Parts: sequence; C-alpha cells; structure tokens
Amino acid sequence: MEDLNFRKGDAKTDVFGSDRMLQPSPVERIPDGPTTPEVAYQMVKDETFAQTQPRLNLATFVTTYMDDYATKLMNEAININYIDETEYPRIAVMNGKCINIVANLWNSPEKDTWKTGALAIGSSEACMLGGVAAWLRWRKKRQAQGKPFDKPNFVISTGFQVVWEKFAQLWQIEMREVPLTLEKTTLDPEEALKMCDENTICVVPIQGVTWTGLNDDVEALDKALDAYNAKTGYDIPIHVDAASGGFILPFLYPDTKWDFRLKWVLSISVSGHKFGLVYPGLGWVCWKGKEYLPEEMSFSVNYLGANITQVGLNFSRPAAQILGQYYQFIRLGFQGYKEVQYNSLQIAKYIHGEIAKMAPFVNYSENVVNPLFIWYLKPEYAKSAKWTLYDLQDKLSQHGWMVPAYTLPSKLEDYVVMRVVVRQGFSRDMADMLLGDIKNAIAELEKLDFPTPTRMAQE
Amino acid sequence: MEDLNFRKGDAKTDVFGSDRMLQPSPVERIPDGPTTPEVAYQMVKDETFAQTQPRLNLATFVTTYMDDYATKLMNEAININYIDETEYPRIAVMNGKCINIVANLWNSPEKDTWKTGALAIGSSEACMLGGVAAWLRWRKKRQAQGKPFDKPNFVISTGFQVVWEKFAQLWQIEMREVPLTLEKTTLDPEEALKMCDENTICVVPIQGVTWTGLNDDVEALDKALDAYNAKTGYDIPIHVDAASGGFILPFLYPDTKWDFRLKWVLSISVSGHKFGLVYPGLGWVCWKGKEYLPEEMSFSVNYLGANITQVGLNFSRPAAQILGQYYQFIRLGFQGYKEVQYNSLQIAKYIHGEIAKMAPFVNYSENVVNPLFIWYLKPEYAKSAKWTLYDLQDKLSQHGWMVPAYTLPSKLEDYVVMRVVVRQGFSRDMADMLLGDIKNAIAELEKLDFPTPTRMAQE
Amino acid sequence: MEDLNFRKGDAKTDVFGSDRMLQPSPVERIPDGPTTPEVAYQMVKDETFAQTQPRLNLATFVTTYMDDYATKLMNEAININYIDETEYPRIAVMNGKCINIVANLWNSPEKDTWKTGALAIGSSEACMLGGVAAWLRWRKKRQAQGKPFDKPNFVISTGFQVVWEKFAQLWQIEMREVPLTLEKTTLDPEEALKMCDENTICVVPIQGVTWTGLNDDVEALDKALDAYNAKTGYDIPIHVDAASGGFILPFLYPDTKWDFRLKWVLSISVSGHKFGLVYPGLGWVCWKGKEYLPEEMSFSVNYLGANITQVGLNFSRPAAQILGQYYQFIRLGFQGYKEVQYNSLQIAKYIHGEIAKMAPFVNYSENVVNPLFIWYLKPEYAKSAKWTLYDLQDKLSQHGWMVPAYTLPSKLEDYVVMRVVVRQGFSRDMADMLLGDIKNAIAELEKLDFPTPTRMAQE
Amino acid sequence: MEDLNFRKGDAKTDVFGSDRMLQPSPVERIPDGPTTPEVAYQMVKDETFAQTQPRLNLATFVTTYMDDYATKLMNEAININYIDETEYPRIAVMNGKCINIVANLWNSPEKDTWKTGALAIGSSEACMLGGVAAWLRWRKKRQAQGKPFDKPNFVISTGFQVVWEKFAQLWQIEMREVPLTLEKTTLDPEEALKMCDENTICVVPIQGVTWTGLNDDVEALDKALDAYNAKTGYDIPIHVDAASGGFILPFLYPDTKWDFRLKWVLSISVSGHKFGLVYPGLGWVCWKGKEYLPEEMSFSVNYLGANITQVGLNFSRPAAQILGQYYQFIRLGFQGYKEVQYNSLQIAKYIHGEIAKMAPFVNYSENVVNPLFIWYLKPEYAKSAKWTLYDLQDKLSQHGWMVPAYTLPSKLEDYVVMRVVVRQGFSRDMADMLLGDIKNAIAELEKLDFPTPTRMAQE
Repeated sequence: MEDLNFRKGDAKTDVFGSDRMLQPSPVERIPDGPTTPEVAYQMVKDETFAQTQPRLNLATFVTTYMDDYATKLMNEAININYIDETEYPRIAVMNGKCINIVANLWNSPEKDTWKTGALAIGSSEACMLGGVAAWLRWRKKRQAQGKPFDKPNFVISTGFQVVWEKFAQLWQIEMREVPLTLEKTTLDPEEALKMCDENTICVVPIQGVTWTGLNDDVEALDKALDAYNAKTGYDIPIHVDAASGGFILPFLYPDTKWDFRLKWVLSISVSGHKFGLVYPGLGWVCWKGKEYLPEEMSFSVNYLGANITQVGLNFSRPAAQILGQYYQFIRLGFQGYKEVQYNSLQIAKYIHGEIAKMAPFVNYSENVVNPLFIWYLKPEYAKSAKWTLYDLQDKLSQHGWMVPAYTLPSKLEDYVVMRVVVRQGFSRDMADMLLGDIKNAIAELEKLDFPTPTRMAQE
Repeated sequence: MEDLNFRKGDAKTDVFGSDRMLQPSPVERIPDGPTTPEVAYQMVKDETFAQTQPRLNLATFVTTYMDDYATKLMNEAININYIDETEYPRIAVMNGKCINIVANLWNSPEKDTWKTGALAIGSSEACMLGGVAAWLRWRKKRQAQGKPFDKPNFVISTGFQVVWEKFAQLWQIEMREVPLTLEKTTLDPEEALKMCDENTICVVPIQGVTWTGLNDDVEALDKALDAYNAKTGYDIPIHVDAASGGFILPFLYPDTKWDFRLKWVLSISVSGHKFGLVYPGLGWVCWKGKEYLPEEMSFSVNYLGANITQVGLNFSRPAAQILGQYYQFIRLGFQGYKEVQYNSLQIAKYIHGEIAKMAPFVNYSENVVNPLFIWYLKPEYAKSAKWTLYDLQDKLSQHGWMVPAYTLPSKLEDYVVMRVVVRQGFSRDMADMLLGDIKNAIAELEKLDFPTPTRMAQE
Repeated sequence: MEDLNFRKGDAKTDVFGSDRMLQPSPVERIPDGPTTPEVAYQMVKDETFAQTQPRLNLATFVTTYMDDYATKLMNEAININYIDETEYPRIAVMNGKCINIVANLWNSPEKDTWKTGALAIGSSEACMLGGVAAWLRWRKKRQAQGKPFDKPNFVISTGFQVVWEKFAQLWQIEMREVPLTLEKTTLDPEEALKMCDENTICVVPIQGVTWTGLNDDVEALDKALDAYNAKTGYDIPIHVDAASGGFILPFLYPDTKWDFRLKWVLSISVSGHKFGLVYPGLGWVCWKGKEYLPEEMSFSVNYLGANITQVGLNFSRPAAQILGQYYQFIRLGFQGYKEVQYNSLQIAKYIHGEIAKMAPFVNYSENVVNPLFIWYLKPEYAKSAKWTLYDLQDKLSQHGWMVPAYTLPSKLEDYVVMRVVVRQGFSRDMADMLLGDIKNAIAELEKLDFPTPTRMAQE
Repeated sequence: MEDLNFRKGDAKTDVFGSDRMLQPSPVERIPDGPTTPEVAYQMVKDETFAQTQPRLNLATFVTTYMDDYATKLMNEAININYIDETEYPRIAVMNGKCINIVANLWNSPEKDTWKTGALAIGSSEACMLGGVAAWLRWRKKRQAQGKPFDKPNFVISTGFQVVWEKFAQLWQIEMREVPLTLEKTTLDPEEALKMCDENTICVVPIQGVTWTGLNDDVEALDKALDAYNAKTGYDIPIHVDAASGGFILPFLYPDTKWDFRLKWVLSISVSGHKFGLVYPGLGWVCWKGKEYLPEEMSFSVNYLGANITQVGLNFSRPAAQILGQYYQFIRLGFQGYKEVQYNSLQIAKYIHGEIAKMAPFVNYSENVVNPLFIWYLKPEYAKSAKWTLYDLQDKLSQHGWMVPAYTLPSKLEDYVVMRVVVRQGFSRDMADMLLGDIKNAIAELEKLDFPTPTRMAQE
C-alpha cells in the first residue's frame, strides 16, 4: 500500500513528511513549479510566528482589535476595489458619508452636503494631500502677486512623524524644525513664527505627538499666527496633523479649540486605523471648504446624488476599510466612541500613575491627554544605574511585549525614553500583566554588578 | 412573556423588528448613541447588494478571486501593520524576498542578494516613486552641468492611466501626451522623441494599456532613445509602466526584451493586485540598480540580514497582501503562474474570436497579448444601426454584468469601443455565459425602430 | 439614543468600552456576578498572548501541530467522556484497536486478538502503571517464596524524567540512579546491574532521554539481566520508558532490538502526545502478555466483542485523543509515519551539523537517533567568554523562541547544555530562521566587555 | 476523460467510491501506507455514530455542553501542554488563580495569596492526591511517636466511587467500608468512627454519592471525630470526596458546613468537569493549609510572582480545560453558577416528583440535593411484574437515551435501581421527552405475558 509520490505532493502527502518542507523558502528567484496549497500556506504562515504578537505590540498606534462583525464584514470585502466606483457606487456613497461625518466631528463650517475631503491609506497619504494642497495654494498666491515660488518651506516641531521628512524629500520642499526642550514640551508658537518667511506654505501642529504623546497647542498657534499674518501678509496657514488625537479630542475633550472652529485651520488629517478603530489601511483628510481644495488636484463625481471628491495618491485599493469605518459609526456612535476612548485613556492614566511610583522612573509629563505617554530614568538614578531603558525593553521582549525605548528629538536627544500605547483591546487586566513584568525586570537589572552595553555607551 | 425592549435593541431583538431598521443610515453626522452589532452589520452589508458583483465586473483589471488558502492567510493578517518592521521583521524580510523575486522576473542585473525595489499599494504609488526618482536624477544631472531644472516634463501615450495626470498635477510636472493614431495602435517611438527636450525626465511606455490592451514596443523605443541621447546628451531614461504586462510578459513572452535587459530601462512598476493574482492593495516598483535610486528618497534598514529599503508614499498599511504575494509565488511557481495566465489569455482570445463573427462588431486589433481586448461597431453597420455600444453595456447591466463602453483617447476619440478584461476566476464557461447574453442583446436592439439617445448623440 | 447601560453589559456594549475591562481578572474569589461571553472570552484569551507560541516552543517534546481534519475530528469530540464505555462502546473498541496496533509496533508475541495494555494521559501515567504492575509482580513472587517484600527498589539512569521521582515518592519505593559521564553517556548496564538485589522490582532504560536525546542500550541491558537472573533467579524485569523513542524506532530503526523481542522486556510505555503525533493528552503502556498484568490492578469488560482492559489511574477524561491517534494510524500508515519522522530527524540532523561549525559550540554527541539533541560551549571558549548558554537562551527569547539551557544530571552537573526538539510542524525554513537568530545572538554576546550574571557564578 | 487513480486516492477520489472504503478499519496492525484525510476522517468519524449521543447520556456526571465561547476558547487551546509552565507562564498563573478561587469557594482559612492545591484530570487523580497526602502525614507522625506504620487503613461508605478501590488496591491500603441500609442511606458517622484506630489515615465522606446522589453528613463526622481525636490523640482527619457536590454546595447550600469551615477537613477534592461545568479533563484538590501537604510529594516554583505547587500524577496534559474553568468563573460568577445549578436541581426535582406519581416506582429518597436521584420498583408491584428496570433501560435505548439500571452496594445489593443525572444542557423540554418515553415503555412492558430474562433471573 505504498504511495510512491507521498513526498512529492499528491492527495495523500502530509505537509511535514514532504520533500518541500525539507527546503528553504525562495529568497532570490521564483520557484520553477508549484506545491500543494497546504505546503505553501504553512510555509508562509510559519514565518509569521517568530515576531511580536500584535495585541502585545505597544509601540504601534494602529488598530490591532475589531469586534467579530466588523472583522466578518471586512473579510467579506477582501475582493472589492474601491476605485471601481461606477461598479460599486454604494461604497462610493458610503465613502462620502464617512467624510461628512468626520468633517462634522471637526466642526467644519462648510455648508455643502458633500463635504470637501478624501479617503486615504493613512495619515501618510492624508498628510501629503493636505501638504500638496497648501503647496499649490501658496504657489498660486505668489504668482498672482508676481512673487517667486521656487524655494517653498514649512514649519513643524522636531517631534514630527517621518511622513513630513518624506514630503520634504519627495517634493523638494524645505522642512524647518522647532526643537523640543524641557521648558517647551510641545510646539512653541513663538519659536515657530521666527522660522517663517514669504516662502512658508503652512505650519503643522500635531495632535498626539508620537514621540511624547502630547498635543501641540493649536489654539495658541492660531491666535499667534493671526497677528503675524496681519504683520507680514504672508497668509500662512495651519495644517493640523491629528494622526491620533483626531479621534480623541472630539469625544473626551469637546471644548478644546483645535479644529475647523479656528480661523487658520484649513485642513486636518487623521489615521482612522489608529484611534478611528479600523484595521490597517485607513486615513482621512478634510478641508474647511471647497475653496481650500485646488482644482489642479481634485475633481468631484456625482454617484447616485453624492458629490464624491476624486483626490488621492493611490488608485486601486482595498474597500473593506470603508465598510469598517461606517460600521463603527453605526455600531458605537458618539457615546460608544466616548466610552472606548475613555477606557483607553483611563488605562493609560492607570499605567502612568503606577509607573511614577517606581523608583527608577519619572514621567515626561504630568498630563496624559492621549492613550499613551513616555517616561525616562530619574537622572539621579541613571547616574549610578548599570542599565538603560533599552535594557528593560529587552527584558520585556522575553515575555512577548514590545515597548520601545528611543532617544528624543532635537535639544532633548540625551533623553532615552520609553513609550506605551493603549489601543482598543488592551485591558486593565493586560495593564496589570505588563506592570508585573516591569517590576520583575527592574529587580533582575538591579542585581547587575557590571554595566550593560547601552549603559557603557552612555558614559 | 412580553419583552419591553424588543424594539429598542436588547438580547431578544430581531434586527428587522427593530425601530432602528425603520430609520435611514447616517449621512452627515455620527449617531448620538449605539446599536447592536447585528443591526449595524446588516445596515452596512445591505447597502453593498445593489451594485455589480465583483466576479462580473469585467471593467476592472484588479483581482476578485484567490483560492481558499490565500484568502484565509490574508484574512488572518487583517490586523497586521506592515510598517512595524521592528515588531514584525519576518514580514519585512518576506517583503524583501518578493522584491528580489520580481526584480529577477524582470531580468535585473543587480548583483545584490537584496534587490533594489519598493512595496506599493498599486501601480499608482509604484509609478509615482519611479517618476520622482527619475525627477531627482535629472535635477542633479542638470545642476552638475549648470543647466536649469525648474521646468521639467515627461512623455507618455494618450492612453495613459490617470495616475500620471495625478503625478503631473501633484508634482507640477508637465505631461506630454503622444496621441493614438491609425498608423500605430500604440506609442510610436519617433513621435514620442519629438516631444522631448532638455527638460524631459523619462519616457513611459505602457505594457497592458488600459484603453486598448496592447504593449508599447519598448525595445523599439529603447533603440531610438539610444540614438537620440547620443545626439542630445539629454540622457533620458525609460520607466516602464507594466501594471498588467509586468506579470504577463515574463511567463508567456520570455524572449521579448522589454525589462531590465534594455539599456535605458532603469525602472519598471507593476500592480501586484492585477495579474500578480493578489487581492486589492499591492503594487511593486523596481530600479535597475542601487545607483538609480536617489539617496534623497530612500534609506536602508537591516532586518535579520535583509537590506530593506524604506521608501514609500504610504506608511502604516495592511501586510496581508505581502503574505498573499509570497504565497502565490510558492503555491504556483513559474509553471503555476504560466498556466494560470495561459488560461486567462486563451479565454480572452476565445471571446475575441467569437466577437469578430458577430455582424455588428470588429476588433481594434488582431493580436491579443494581455488577457483583455477591445472592439467596436463595423462602420457600415453603425451607419444604419439605431443603437450604440453604450446601449449594449446597459442591456448587459440588466444581467449583472459590467462591460464598459467608452471613447478612445486622442486622435481616436471618434471610436466608441467596448472592453472585456479576462481575470483569474473567469472561466471558459463564464465566457460562454457572457457571449450568449451578447447575442440576445444584439437581437433585442435590432428590433428598435427609433434611435437611442446615445445614437442621437452620434449624428 | 444614549444607551444608559452601555458600559454595564447589555446587548449594545462594546467589550473594551465596558467597566469590566477597567478591572483586573479575579485572583482570589469568584466574581459575584456574570458578564457577557464576549468580555469573558477576551479576559481569558488575552492573558495567553504574553507567552511562547507553541510552534516556536522548542523546549517541548509534545505535539503542537495536527492537520486540519485531525483537528476537526478531535474538536468535535470535545464533549465525549471516554470512561463511559457502555455509552460509547465504539470508542471503547477503538481504544483497544490502538493498543493492538501499538503493541504490534513493539513486536508483541501475545497471541490474543485484544492485546494487553492501557490508555494513559501521557508517559507519566503510562510509566506509573507499568511500575506498579512490576511492584505487584515482585510482591507476589517474594510472598510465594517466603521472602520479604517490604523494601522495594528499582534502578534507572540519572537522566530520568521527573515521573520516576513522583513514582518513588508517591509509592515510597527506593530509586537507584546510575550516573552519567562523558565516557558513559547513557545507562551503563554493568553499573545498572550492580544496583540490583532481591528487592529490585525492575530496571527502566529510556528511549529518548529528555536531557540528552539519546537511547539507553536496552539489548546490552537485557543480555546482562538475563545472566544475572540466571545467577540469582531473582527474575528482575525491564520496563522500557520509551516516551519519545517508541514512535521513532519501529519506523526509522526497525532492526534495533529494543522492544518485546527482548526476553526481559515485559512492558513498554510511550507518550502518544509526543511523537505519536497527537495533541496533548495521550500515553500508552503495553505488556508482553496477559500474565504480566496483575489481576489486582485491572479487569476486563467485553464491549461489542472486544475484551477491554479496565486499568488506569485516571477515570473520566477526554476521548478526542483516541480519535486522533486512530486517525493518525489510518491517515499515515507505516510509510506515512516513516516519512514524517524522517523529516524531523533530517531537520534535527541539519541543525546538529550546523551548530558544530560554530566556534563556541561542541555537540554532546555525534549521533542523532531522535529528533532532538543537546550541545554546549567549547570548554576552551567558555573559559574566556563573558556569556553562558543561559544568556543565549535569553537572546533567543526576545525573538520569540524558547530553547532551554540547563545543567545535566549526575556527574555532568557542571555542563550547561542547550537542547533543540524538532517536532512535526517545524520545517527546514524554521531551522534557518532559528539558525539565523543564533548567529545573530552570538555576535551580540561576543561584544560584551563585562561578564554576564550567570558567567560570574561559574567562576 | 478517465481518471486512472480515482479509486486509489488522488485529488479526484470520492471517499465512498474508493478502494479503501471497501475495506475494514485496522484492528491489529497499522496499515502499510496512507490514505487521504477525507477517507481517514470518514473512517474514524463514522465509527462514532453508533453509540449514545452525549446530551442523552443520563448515566454520566461529566459535562456534555458548553456555550460557544467556551468551546472555541478550548478548541483554540488544543495545542497547549500545560506542564510547559516556564513556556506558558500566564496559564500556570491562571491555574493558580483557579485553585485560589476554588479553595476560597470552600472557605479556606489559609493565609497565603497562592492557595495550596493542585490541578487534576478529575476526581480520580484529585482523590489519590488527597489520599497520599493523608497517608504520608500519618506515616510521619507514627514515626515521631515510635509506633509502626506498615498497616494503614481508611474509612469510607460502601457507596464509594471505584477510585477508592483503585487507591486501596494500588497503594496496598486497607479499605473499611460502612454499609448502606434503608435506615442509614448515607455514611453513618458513628459507624465510621468505630472503625478508626491508630492505623486510620483519614475518613472520606462523599458529597454527591454516585450510586444514590446524597451527601454524607460531614459536619456530624467532624463533631464525632473531634471527641474521638480528643480521646485518642490519633489525630485522624477527614478528606471529602466531593466529586460533584463541591460545585453545588457552595452556591445552593452556602450555610451547610461541609468544607474548610470544619476543624478536621484538611483536604477536599472535586471534579471540575462534572458540575464545575467544564468539558472532560478537569479535577481539583485543595488542602486546608500548606502544612497539610507533605514536602515529599510537592514542591513550588515561582511563576511571575505566583507560587505554584508542582504536585501531580500526570505530567503533560491539555491546558484547554483551565481556560474553560477560568472562563466559567468570569462569565458566570457566583450568581451565574447559582442559577445554572438551580436550573439543574429544579429539573431533577421535577422528574423526581413525576417518577413518584407512576405506579411501579418508588424513589430512593424524598430529597433531591444534587441534580441526580435514583428510584426502584415498588416491591408490591415488582413481585407480580414480568419486567425489571434492566428492561426499561433497554426500551429507552431504542430511543437514544442512556438511563442506567444497576444494583445498589452492600446491604442493598438486592435492590435494582435506576438513576437519572441532569447536567447543564438538559432542559425541562428534554425532561418532558424522557417522561413520556417512560410512560410509553411502561405501557409496552405491562403488555407482556411472560417474564423477561432479568425478571426470571430475580426469581
């Protein structure tokens, strides 16, 4: 009863009694022939085991949990190309309804029913589209005045997200960075303006700074930008990079003036897949009105009634994320959103509060305004300590966590900090697991008689 | 046994005996409060019924079928953010292996084990990244020569896919279009050269032109650019937009010199989610070597050994499409890919042959090189016909198909054609289903006594 | 539409917007009231994320992969209480058919159709059942001869699995251990016989020693015990603890004389859940014939014809694993089992060969007879290195592996070794992944300028 | 279009058009080669159809129903070996948390955070572990006092579950059984005490006697045992075999003192998979304090802070049952458990009352204290009846029920009784199916002209 092709991949072959599972995966060239689907599935699946478990990834801001209906909903949409809007005009309409809802979340004064906005893969695309719009708006002002427009720049805090370094690099637009200090933990409006000139296309406050977890004060900047634009006539605008906070501020902090309520906030961008609560692949950008979207980068198409804006860097793309975004609006609503973000912040507040009680630690800030915060070693403690926050990160890696240690950006670069992000799906109970794992590692590390490699590099 | 909250949304509630399902979906603002997951899932799902089923969308080139193992793998990766490479370094390595495999498919001569390329959401990003690299290469050449570099352009056929207008609009780069004429059904190299000057950053032939389904002769283009560059010193490169053909040519036409075998072909881009056989959300771009990627737009990070380039427009994004791509390479191999593309081309060739037999129709081309073709009305027949191909498109929409009718681009705008794309999952049995519907629809239209409005628009 | 009970747990509540997920899991007392299944599901599952993935668990010998049909079969049997043999007699018959097949794998000469054996949860119970049978056989001999029977002992290598320490402690039986040396790396028969006397109830050679991965030579042991029994007539028997080797030897080493072919081997025990290819919860013990199972610890019941032995320490228990074993026998057969174990041995040999090429390491043994081996630091190298294999373990923990470092048992307690177990579901591709992670970890460790904590204790 | 290998097992083979499904399943030897998973799935699955459906198995005490989340949780945990606690430490702690919760459910006064207990496969192992602990405690005292300790005994009711017969036989410990009469239907305490002496290691009252369903009065035993210990200094303890009642009494009878509230209750054991509501494979044992567990049979290892004791007969084993238990604690809580068991008791109370209304029947007790009871034929009716309860069992088997008839133990062995066990998943609606089928089967049995064989066997 011998099967002569049992190792070669027939209907009886066992994945791990086959010749294929005795060979390495392709690195350089495509294989000559096929295998059975089971062999191929394992080979790809098994490479995914040896890396961080997503729910334990505390570095990332991007959603790692959705409920079962949203996941079923999105999985079913796996083969739907959004850009085929004529074929799928209900999704095109859904897309516009999401833009409407988001724009209203930001107190947009636009009176068109179909609000001026666009779908994105993340804040990267959403940021870049707003940046190009401000770029084209500035170019067009300068020309009507006969001024040159061949050396454009923009202003941002040094605590920028890497998309703004791409934007500058990919459009050859100059980035001017406002450094961080212990006295100035967010973008100082006065320092930003000193870096502006006739060539500044916008200033970029950040709500939910990735390095620190804080919010640039946009209202102070708007009030400060107003007197300066009245002083210069440069007509410099604000683009708010709200990658995270754009889904925090509306629910937990309703009265904070940071959005389209403000005179100079002409556009905002956000990551739906962060605290908008949708699996990877979603971003949004909105303009205050149709007049802030240049015709050169945009057209609108009428599908079943909805004026749908056609601006975007990507073309064909997954549609599931729109199903996910609309589901979340309906399933949760405002109250529902308020409670989940409430949970996340309380947990971040809980961890923050317990971390400060520990001997080696001091928090970067006394206020947690986003479900994340950073801290560092007490300067006194680090002087005689034999370990760094890079070392604790390793200790936590042995238990499946990822909690990143990194040096801060300009004028605080001597500070090695650690960040914790609390997403939907990280419970109080999981917080207790992490804190327990931390206390243990401090004990192991406090046993050291010799300095770790990171600690020696710091000397 | 009365349940007092039956209509308000409790555990006993029926979705379609609820007060909420007597209400319309939110259009402008987020709902104040929540509903149950069943209600919210139905509300969003039910809107997707009233549009084309993806398997019957013959307008699109983008994948609507993958096997059950590829789908499961990808559904399981729904919460995996590609960009978290420190946290998921095995997927980052996997990503680099796909780039190697693709770049070798295109006969890259690069000697690195880690080939120079970048992941994309589709050809949209893939194209833009090649265009910016070509843009930066030109700026530095011209600076080094003391030449100006403030009025750049690029050259392309009028049958361009809209991403290049996006590129032109979003970088303020002049787009020069070579019309389609009756002499050549594709880009003529000599006419393309007449549109070049010292400001031309690249020329872009298309493999799998969306309007027609044919291939610009790149070797013929490559041979002329060689004589033109030696005349001018303009040193103009070729970027091949192979959104579809990049996954057709290597398998069915290996002897055709169109890729990195050509001297002036410095970069190629492809849509992984079209004929790379992967669900929406994948593109790839490759450079001929490390030196053709400008230092300004890219850096390398070493994960587990692999030199992984960190260039991209997007940041956080789904990783599932990477798992799918690597799966197909292993599950299919070269032979596996070869036979699947063979099926798709035969079925398209079959339909092509059947369309020519029908009295009203004649094909744009007698050579079918990609799994799609276009045709139009015999002029004699169209002169006395009371209907147009827009009418046939409508007749077929009533059976759930979407087969698009459209006018050709410049110098052929008088031709209203209809296109059929043959993707994986469209069988010979489905070809016969569609054809039967054409014969039926032709017969119904020939009974007409009066001209259709589109027919009136043609007089 | 505010849901006043959204946070308290109604039909609309989101899991991570609930009060419950602001609370830690119960530690001391049961919660006073209930929650919804979703919350409770999450609270339990989420605690399991922060630990080793089984497929990367290289410490364990126990099965971590079964195919999709085997999983479905067993999962559907979750609610079947095996001990209810009257209610579920077909499973009662099936279990006896497994025992027949296993005992025939061990070349039992028993001529009964229904071979003499028992179901076990693992080698622990299987070993314990054989040991008590040998205890009772000895009591009855000594009683029959007028000799005393109150001070029993048995003999085993120090490389024993902890079950025999439980056995000695829970029945108050003296354990006699033969130490390991580099000259005598498995149980030495001569030394083993020196520990026998009138009270020695049996000797336990081990096939698949957990500490080393080697097989005690049972043929050499049987031949000496034969001569010693001929000297004394003490009639001392052998129970083979073949926890791992029992599912290796019949297939890869059929000519190796280790089983019921040997005169004094009267019982054998094996773990089905190790290399029998069944998920946790299976062990087997067989005796050479009915006369070696005392009536005092067993009875027979005839279910549908099968004379079924009623021996065991456990009573009610999952039945699914019996379905799994029988599925494995049928789905694979002999050829099938041979090729699966060949893969794991080939892969284990591959790693063994690769480890020896590395400068810091020396393999404990040049022979790989089971899919596991151990190695340790070259003594010359360990002298000047600042790190130990315990450090290597921690390094591999940060990439998700568990590869255990430990000191060997008696007279080799100075050797810190590391072990790797290659189970079904661990491929050549995963070997390379692990191998890469080691090459990497050694280099980071060799940069140390100070000794690690474990290295200081070694001085 | 002939497939030449269709019957031999290729990709086209139908299971029941194959050669293999023309052959019998292996009985003696493992097959030479493999088959496809479908065939092997059918072959093993199909043998399970011809036996009692678990939900209709009224003999068993062991759980046959769990909700959908508990099932999935456990099913996903199929590949987790609990014993790998260093590899899966969150489960080791979870396990420790279950022990605490149970011990507190039994009102332990132990002052450690980590309560003293052990995981078990069922009451079989849990009992043996309590039994060995009591054995070693007595042995050590008698040594300290210079008395002998080679003739140990224990005291129990004849209504013991067979594990105590394994225990007595397998440890060579004397069992003294207190008989059942109609006057003493449970363990008589005074009779238990008269059988105690300096060699008695413990007394074992049973909560939920399997034969009858009643509770030995443990408080009465404790009260008498106190006076007897005060007189003798024999220091004799109580171990409660609470296989079922340990999960009934705390919830439905919280004020009945049977647990660690009693001075001499030093250990209690329970079946998690009976009325703990968990699928097969779960038991628990607890001691009143650390000093009642002998160091010779136990050690502790610190996992993440939790001191986890390492006592047990089993070694590797499924961990999935720990998740189910922990899930049940959180999902249900005290109120949740209270209502589920209340449902089970009411339904048994219902049937108990309905059995009494029937002419041939008399209930063993007027008390239903656990969700099970027994009854037998009215002696007046049984003298002239042509049938026995063995006949009633057979008739109901023709409808899929298993309702066991069996003789009671000593001094009631001439009594043939039938028992009905009501588990979770047995509804009032299912009670009504069963009662009807009995009335029908009784009507059929009373039509008999001749006695059944069992009826003759009683004459």
